[PDB]
Amino acid sequence: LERVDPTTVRQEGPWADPAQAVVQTGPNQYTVYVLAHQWYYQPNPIEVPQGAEIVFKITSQDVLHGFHVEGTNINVEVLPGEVSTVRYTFKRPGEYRIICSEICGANHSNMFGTIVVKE
Ligand code: CUA
Repeated sequence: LERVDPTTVRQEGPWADPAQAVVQTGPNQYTVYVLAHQWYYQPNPIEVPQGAEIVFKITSQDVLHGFHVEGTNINVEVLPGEVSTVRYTFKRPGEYRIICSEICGANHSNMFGTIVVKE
């Protein structure tokens, strides 16, 4: 179980700088640091190449959220203080919508993100 301090995730660690969310870890491997907030996803959009192995590292800076990418088998809870790891390879270029699968307050029904998969 990979744990982090939710009260400092925006000040230190790999979720602190949104511009550095996508890190290449291999020739066709990328780690993506996703930080869920009430009520939006950091970063937005997530930009990754087609056919690359993506390792999502997702955590929350406040409450329980969800991270479900439509058209995929990605569907995980996002707990404050814990890192959810999801591995996925996007076969087709285009845009994939992230939806929050866990009720998280007022703007839950509009908490959407975007993943743009480049050819
Ligand atoms: Cu985040 Cu519902």
